[PDB]
Amino acid sequence: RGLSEAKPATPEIQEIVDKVKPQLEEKTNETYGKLEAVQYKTQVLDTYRYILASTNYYIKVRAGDNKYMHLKVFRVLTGYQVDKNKDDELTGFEN
Repeated sequence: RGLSEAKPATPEIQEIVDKVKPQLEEKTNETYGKLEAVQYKTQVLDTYRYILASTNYYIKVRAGDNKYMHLKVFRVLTGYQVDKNKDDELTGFEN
């Protein structure tokens, strides 16, 4: 269950964070206007050869000025860490 290398984020990662934002807000009881999705890492759990599914995303989202969060999305939000800084490496954590 090794983690991928830190890759720059893409529009699909941005849409992933946009679609899991309601779950994040329901879990934190706080509304977020924009999550910029700075970077992301991937974690393969089972086998899907080319690419379709069976993966965990660890996305560093920028919520605001000096306000970053780390999201763990399976697309169901399985985890999150609040109050992270820009240079914090994305690491795996229990859900």
